[PDB]
Amino acid sequence: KVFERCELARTLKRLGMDGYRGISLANWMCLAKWESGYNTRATNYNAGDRSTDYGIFQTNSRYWCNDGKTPGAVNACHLSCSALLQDNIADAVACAKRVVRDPQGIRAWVAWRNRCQNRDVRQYVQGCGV
Repeated sequence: KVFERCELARTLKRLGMDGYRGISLANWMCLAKWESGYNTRATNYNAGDRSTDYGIFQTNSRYWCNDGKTPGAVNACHLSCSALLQDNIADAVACAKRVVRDPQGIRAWVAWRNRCQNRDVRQYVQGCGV
């Protein structure tokens, strides 16, 4: 499913992402935008290390979910990577909460540093009523 900006904003707020571990809703919106373009079925194979990024937040199979073919991988979210490809983002959200519970927080995603950090991210939630 490809979410529309404000639709996603409201959904994430209902799932309790606003301010989760110090992370504002607009930061989560900026992250989803740059990681998948708000697309829940987005996948990206990393030939360099044999891992794959799954879903709206492009969560990696080496550390977060299990896909069976990633070498030396753990499954910290205790989920099959298939779960991060559903139109219902409840599981992808639960797993992203798990990711930021680690010391790096939101910084775990390099795309956040490149496109969101220190920027005016207000535009991602403007006019959405959240």
